[PDB]
Amino acid sequence: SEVEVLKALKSLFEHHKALDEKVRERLRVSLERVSALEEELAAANQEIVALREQNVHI
Amino acid sequence: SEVEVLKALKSLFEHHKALDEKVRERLRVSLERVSALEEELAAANQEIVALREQNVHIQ
Amino acid sequence: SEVEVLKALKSLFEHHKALDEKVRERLRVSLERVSALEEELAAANQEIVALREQNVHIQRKMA
Amino acid sequence: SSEVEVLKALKSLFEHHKALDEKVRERLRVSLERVSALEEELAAANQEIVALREQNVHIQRK
Repeated sequence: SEVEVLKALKSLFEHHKALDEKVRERLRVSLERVSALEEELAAANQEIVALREQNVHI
Repeated sequence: SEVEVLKALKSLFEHHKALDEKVRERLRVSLERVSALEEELAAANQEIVALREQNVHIQ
Repeated sequence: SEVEVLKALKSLFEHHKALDEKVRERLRVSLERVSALEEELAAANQEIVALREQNVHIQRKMA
Repeated sequence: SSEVEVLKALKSLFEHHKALDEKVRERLRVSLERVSALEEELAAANQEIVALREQNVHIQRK
């Protein structure tokens, strides 16, 4: 039936669209996490140097 | 025609499947990178408090 | 692109519908025409029988 | 539903539409030819009516 097939197709496309957004939502959150962690790790490694050199002085 | 509509519909489905797989792999790679960075940061923070502990004693 | 293909499909369906209706109408007109003609032909054949029966009657009278 | 199943349904929908279409178009073909055939038969019957009517009036006077 026409209406039946058309319904099933629009159903599929919407199901696909929602899953796709879900994955791009996870991907987005992940790539933000990499940048945040790179920045934190940079600061941590700078702190390790300062603390090490402080101990050799003190 | 009937053929052109069927062709376009099949092409659409194929493209979506392939694109989804491509995005998911990008995601898999990124999640692994997050995991690696988390481990590195945990190691760095462990070293930091260890260094702070040494300082406490020297002081 | 999903939206355009669904519109294309709906349009094909509506086109098929319109064309089916046109041909169906042609068929209805032609079947009615056949029916009118079969009616006229049946009546003509009845007149032929009546005339042949009348001419048999006349020839009996004569013989 | 799955993509394969929906496409199979669609392909089925199309093939069935044409099955009924070309059968309607064929009914129309036979019917148009039937109209022509009946026009010839009716013309022949009217001619026979004329011949018989003429013969009828004649033998009546004979």
